[PDB]
Amino acid sequence: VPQELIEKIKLISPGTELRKALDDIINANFGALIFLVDDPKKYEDVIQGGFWLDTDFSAEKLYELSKMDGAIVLSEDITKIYYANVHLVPDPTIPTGETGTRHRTAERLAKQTGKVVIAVSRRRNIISLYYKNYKYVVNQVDFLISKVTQAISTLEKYKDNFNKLLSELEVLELENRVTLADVVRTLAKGFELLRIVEEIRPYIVELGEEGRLARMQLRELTEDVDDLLVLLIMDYSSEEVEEETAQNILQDFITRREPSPISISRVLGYDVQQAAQLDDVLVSARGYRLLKTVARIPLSIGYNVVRMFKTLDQISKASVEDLKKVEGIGEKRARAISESISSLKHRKT
Amino acid sequence: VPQELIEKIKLISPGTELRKALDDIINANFGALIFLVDDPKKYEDVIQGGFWLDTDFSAEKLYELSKMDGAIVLSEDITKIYYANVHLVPDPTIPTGETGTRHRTAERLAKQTGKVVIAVSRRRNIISLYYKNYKYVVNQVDFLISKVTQAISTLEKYKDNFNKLLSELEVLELENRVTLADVVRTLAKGFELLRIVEEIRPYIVELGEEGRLARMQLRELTEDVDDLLVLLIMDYSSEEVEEETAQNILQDFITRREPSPISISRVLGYDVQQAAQLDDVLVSARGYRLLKTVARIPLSIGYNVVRMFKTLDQISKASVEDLKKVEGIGEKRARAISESISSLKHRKT
Amino acid sequence: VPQELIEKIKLISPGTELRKALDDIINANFGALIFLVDDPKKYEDVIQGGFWLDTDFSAEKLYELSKMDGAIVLSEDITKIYYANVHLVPDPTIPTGETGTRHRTAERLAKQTGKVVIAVSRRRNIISLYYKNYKYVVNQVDFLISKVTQAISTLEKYKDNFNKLLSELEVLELENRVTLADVVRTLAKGFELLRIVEEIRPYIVELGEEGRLARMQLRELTEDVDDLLVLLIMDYSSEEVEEETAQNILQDFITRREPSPISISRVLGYDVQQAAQLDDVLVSARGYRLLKTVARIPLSIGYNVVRMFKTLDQISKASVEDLKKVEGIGEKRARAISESISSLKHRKT
Amino acid sequence: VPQELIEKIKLISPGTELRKALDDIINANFGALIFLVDDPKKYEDVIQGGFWLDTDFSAEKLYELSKMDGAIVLSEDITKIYYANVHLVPDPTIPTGETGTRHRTAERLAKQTGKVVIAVSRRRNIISLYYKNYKYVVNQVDFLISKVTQAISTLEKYKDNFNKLLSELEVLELENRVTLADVVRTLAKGFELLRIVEEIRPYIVELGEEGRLARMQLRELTEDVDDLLVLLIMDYSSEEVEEETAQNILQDFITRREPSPISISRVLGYDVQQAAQLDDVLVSARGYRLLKTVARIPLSIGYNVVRMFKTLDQISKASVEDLKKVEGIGEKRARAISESISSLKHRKT
Ligand SMILES: Nc1ncnc2c1ncn2[C@@H]1O[C@@H]2COP(=O)(O)O[C@H]3[C@@H](O)[C@H](n4cnc5c(N)ncnc54)O[C@@H]3COP(=O)(O)O[C@H]2[C@H]1O
Ligand SMILES: Nc1ncnc2c1ncn2[C@@H]1O[C@@H]2COP(=O)(O)O[C@H]3[C@@H](O)[C@H](n4cnc5c(N)ncnc54)O[C@@H]3COP(=O)(O)O[C@H]2[C@H]1O
Ligand SMILES: Nc1ncnc2c1ncn2[C@@H]1O[C@@H]2COP(=O)(O)O[C@H]3[C@@H](O)[C@H](n4cnc5c(N)ncnc54)O[C@@H]3COP(=O)(O)O[C@H]2[C@H]1O
Ligand SMILES: Nc1ncnc2c1ncn2[C@@H]1O[C@@H]2COP(=O)(O)O[C@H]3[C@@H](O)[C@H](n4cnc5c(N)ncnc54)O[C@@H]3COP(=O)(O)O[C@H]2[C@H]1O
Repeated sequence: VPQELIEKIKLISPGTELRKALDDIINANFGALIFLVDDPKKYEDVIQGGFWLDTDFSAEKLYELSKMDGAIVLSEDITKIYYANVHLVPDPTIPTGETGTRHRTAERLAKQTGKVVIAVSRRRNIISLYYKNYKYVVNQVDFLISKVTQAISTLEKYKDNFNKLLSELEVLELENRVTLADVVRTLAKGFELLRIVEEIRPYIVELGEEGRLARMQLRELTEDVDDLLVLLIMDYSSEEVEEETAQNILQDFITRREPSPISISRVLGYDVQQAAQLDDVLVSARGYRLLKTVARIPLSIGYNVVRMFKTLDQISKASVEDLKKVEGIGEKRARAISESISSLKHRKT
Repeated sequence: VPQELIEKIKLISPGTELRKALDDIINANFGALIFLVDDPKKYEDVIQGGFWLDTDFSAEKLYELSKMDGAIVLSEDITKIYYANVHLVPDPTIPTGETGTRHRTAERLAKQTGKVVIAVSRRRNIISLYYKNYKYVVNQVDFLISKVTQAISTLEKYKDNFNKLLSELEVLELENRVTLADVVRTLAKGFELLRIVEEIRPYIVELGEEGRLARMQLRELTEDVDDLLVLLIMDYSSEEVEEETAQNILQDFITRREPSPISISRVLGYDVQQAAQLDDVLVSARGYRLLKTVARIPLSIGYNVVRMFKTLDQISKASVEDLKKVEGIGEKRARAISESISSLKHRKT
Repeated sequence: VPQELIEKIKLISPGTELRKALDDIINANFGALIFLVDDPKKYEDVIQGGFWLDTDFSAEKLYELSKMDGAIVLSEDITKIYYANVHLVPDPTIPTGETGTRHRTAERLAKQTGKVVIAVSRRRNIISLYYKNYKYVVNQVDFLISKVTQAISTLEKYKDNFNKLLSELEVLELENRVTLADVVRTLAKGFELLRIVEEIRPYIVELGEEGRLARMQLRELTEDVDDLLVLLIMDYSSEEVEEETAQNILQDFITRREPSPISISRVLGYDVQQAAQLDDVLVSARGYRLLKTVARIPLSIGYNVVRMFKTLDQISKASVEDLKKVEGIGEKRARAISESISSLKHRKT
Repeated sequence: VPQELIEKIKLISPGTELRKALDDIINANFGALIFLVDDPKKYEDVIQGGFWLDTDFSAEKLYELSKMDGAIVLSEDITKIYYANVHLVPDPTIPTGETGTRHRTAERLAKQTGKVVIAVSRRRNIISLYYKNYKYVVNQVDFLISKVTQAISTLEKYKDNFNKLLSELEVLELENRVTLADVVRTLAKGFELLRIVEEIRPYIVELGEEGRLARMQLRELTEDVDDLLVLLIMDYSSEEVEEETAQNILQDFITRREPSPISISRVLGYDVQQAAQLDDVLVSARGYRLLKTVARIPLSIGYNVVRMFKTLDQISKASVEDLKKVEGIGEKRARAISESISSLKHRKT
């Protein structure tokens, strides 16, 4: 979705005085046909008749003005009301797939002037915004909150299965009994989870000020899933992988690549064709996840610890002194790794 | 519900251009009486007057056309609009239990031609689809999402009690202190849970594209309950039972047989009449559930392990070598069974 | 609420053909004034004019008939439609606090005949049912599901705090470190929880067939709270108390007595005035809760075990043989008590 | 928000007969312009024409009276209806930013008389209450329950992350491995959580009797978060802090100060500028949280225990006798501290 159009959809997002007026116009079954321009003079050929107002804009003035036939002309920044009750006359030969004279006039005029045109018909209750060759239908807040509420509810469900997989994987990690199947199942779920988010983002945006609580909900639910997934890929990929690299694999399984078990294991560096094979491939965490999250060791110094010990299993067998031989590890970060790792083995297994 | 009718209900499911038009017609309080046929000529006797259109179909064309009196005739695949404003004249002697001339004409005509007929009255806001001797009332999306949201909410509650029973049964399983009552209580709940799903499936289907999130929610909630229940029946039935057999018992307690404590224990091979008896019948898991789910041993090779050890208790007392004597168990699947079982005993008890 | 009136509210509960018609009448803004009697002849003095129908009842017939002025007369069992468009003439001197001629006529006539009278005004959308000196306003399904959904949601919250208290009390019970404060806090919460249920029951009832899922939700949420609370009172009351007695204390703290910390401890047999005192009163479970729920020992035989050991602490120190000396305890119920108790001490503490 | 205005908003809160009438007026699209005064005589100059009623007030009388043009005059306590159909004539020169003659008359008249004036336009469906120079727009119940339901839902999410942080911090506390970062992260979340509450309080208030369940939900969710947060600040602040002091820091991070990681640690007495520094600052709980909550030791006597041992670590190493040397600690409070602390170390780590 063009960012050029996003800045336009903002103009009529919940919270703006312009949207407040549109809502009143819809609820009042009045019609609306708004033309947004910066210099009316430059477009005096597509604007006929009506009344020249040139007054400050307000929701109430726009609402009252929409009680009349025709179009209203506003300054692009929505701070002025230039015309009212005018006859918009764009080129009739410009292509349009819209219905009704108001909408066909809207799209045509937007294309022609490269400006924004808003249309609201008395019959239906949708807000249609035309920019250039773009068309965006703005849904009512209640429809959006309905979809959003459902999505969030779906995410809770996914986040739950994710936590269960992750806590079970944790046990397998400490006991060094992890299989590729286990890792993939966890990654798969986390990928799916983040796709849901990406797919509802636009909905959140159309909510504007009414999207406040939904953003807060999403943030609590996906708080650290991304870092956790990147750390998982760094700990189980076939061969050493930099964080930046891992972040791309994540991004890639959220936009394009489908989180398929076989597909995920493949991109991780494991050559498999049969899904059943995964349960046979034994793997061992490198140790990044446990070093940054629990041991609170910066990923940068973690690279050194991994370099010298290779896996979490060897790191958990290391001693405070051994660890101290690592570049970036003093006495504090040494006991941190040690105690934190031993603590988890005693409590989770 | 006939599958022949399901393919028809799809024609007007949320997501289709045809339903989009019907919704606009309802919201606009216009009436509608649609006749779907492939060859108009063949039915020129039930079609009188109106205008011959023979144009491509579109939601907007149908919406506008419904502003006129009479019926609209469309091609069965909803890609053409043949007539508009016609007078449908089915045989008045065909039985009908409907009200109002529009609906009685609808059902009669559907019966007569064996074709689909849709009726929407200006007064009410329901979509009535007539096929042959079938009649399906399509509810609005908001009514469906309301029922569905409640059901899902009810399932969460059931899934919770299910997890609690299952985790407690787990403890009893490892400690080999399981009683028939325990197993039945768990099976009962899982059966109830899956019935809820089956009973709301039709609702999900009427939602069409608006059922996307509801399907995803249901899938996370019932992710593996079915396999888990089949494995429970295989581990506690009175005498050895094949998976296929277990799958039928499950299916049977989801469609016909009521998940009654006494009824479930009975079908499991235990002869009981008094509910209080269950707490007295001591039972021991065969070990399938723990072998496939935790040990990730294919059910097929599991049959061999069960054959040689009979119960989970004996399997947990077996050694890596002992297990290796089983057909299908090498060194990996041997340690898998061993370590996984011992791991659970140490963590859960 | 009189049970005599409950049987009347059923007549217009969601699911009945009569309510289906009323809903259509409300949605269509038609008015309604229904008089339910068994023998029209006996009331020919309060019924003037109109048309004598004496036909089978149906929602459609009632809906159509309500398009006319006046009242409709139906048989008490709603299987016949006697009159339509009649003028109901009850005694004008009968007291009534209602507004508008339709409602004042309704209440007056119900009082006079001791029969049921239903009124629906075109203006508002409520269903008013008059019986004798009773008046019941039936709310729409959407309003009910809204309140119910909130209550259920509130219960989840309470059930959560209840589980947390109960699981913590469990730890204190096994470790024999329970204080009166702990018990009261748990009882208090469970009492509150069940009050919520009692207070929303009427709402559930007004929902009729639309209350199906709400009943199922409530049942999962309050599944065994009552037995659990009775067992708590039996295990911590100041002196030995029979189950029946405990069940009355529960019932009493759900209807009359407010679940006050000081009030609860008082009724339990402990003489306290200051809330802060509770944290000082040391108490020890008798053992009923653990014997019936976990050990699955019938409350009747439990009385014997408690008799001989007094507290759970002594029971957990008892041996299989010791327990066998109890009337009703063989070898199975002996190991049951033993293993189950020791199992919990090892897992929870 | 002035408390003087709060007492006014109550007059039209859900549950009051006055609001019941307003709702009926809105649903009936009638207009309303109410003037509340105690002595009509004193204002006979702003009141012209209409009918002098001087009758008892009732929702039905007000509803019927609003069917006429003009304003209605009521006694300030809403127990009398003085005028109806009058012409309110406030000073036209009083400033007003309202639209339409009804609203401009409302605000002007409220300012002039310092009395309350209510306005409801036929077009829209909002209730505008004017007091002095204050203006309060009362939203419908459905809009409020929607926002509230979302907020509560958002809180659940926060309360969850809070519990997870707190339970993890618990482990670190017992193991005496707590870092400033850990404490701040937990405090931050709890602060955020309580802000949500404060920010939705006004919504709850506008709900009146329809806010009952929402208040109960909030109470279960935030049951003891405040005490828990105060105890956290007392246990980890840089230097000894009195409860009253801690309560102010809490209050301050809920109203003004933003719960910023760096900002929180700073106010706790730790001099830091870089967020990354927190993970390096080792800290140790004083022991208040564990003494009051678990050991149930009054905060007052806790001060003594902390005085003599300084930290929870030393308290957990203390013996029953050692503790007995503390002012306020006998044998019971001595074993309480001991057993409770050792119990937690054995179960959580
Ligand atoms: N060139 C044409 N070809 C066919 N029919 C024509 C027509 N011009 C006008 N009409 C018919 O007149 C109806 C109402 O015209 P109206 O100006 O009141 O009411 C109009 C007008 O206030 C506004 N509008 C449409 N186009 C406009 C334009 N180019 N400039 C300013 N306002 C416009 O939208 C309203 C409704 O449009 P809608 O099509 O639903 O309804 C149209 C249409 O059925
Ligand atoms: N044979 C008959 N017996 C008794 N009354 C008769 C009748 N024929 C017509 N009417 C009366 O005229 C009303 C409206 O006729 P209309 O054609 O405008 O408006 C009709 C028409 O546009 C459509 N419709 C009904 N039957 C149809 C058919 N066989 N073919 C095409 N359109 C039909 O549905 C609309 C409403 O039907 P509705 O019954 O509610 O309303 C009917 C009914 O009260
Ligand atoms: N004795 C009286 N005193 C003062 N005003 C009188 C009156 N009798 C009739 N009216 C006026 O006429 C209005 C409509 O009469 P209507 O018979 O059409 O329409 C009536 C009628 O169909 C029905 N209804 C009321 N009382 C009834 C009765 N005793 N028997 C049968 N139907 C009744 O309810 C409808 C609306 O009643 P609503 O009061 O809202 O509206 C009443 C009222 O304002
Ligand atoms: N001084 C003035 N300047 C410009 N226009 C004037 C005017 N006085 C009256 N009107 C026009 O007449 C409309 C309706 O007057 P109305 O008395 O029926 O119906 C009125 C009246 O019943 C009530 N209302 C307004 N001001 C009032 C006042 N000072 N005292 C009592 N009632 C008032 O609110 C209704 C609607 O007001 P609304 O402005 O929407 O609608 C107004 C407005 O467009």
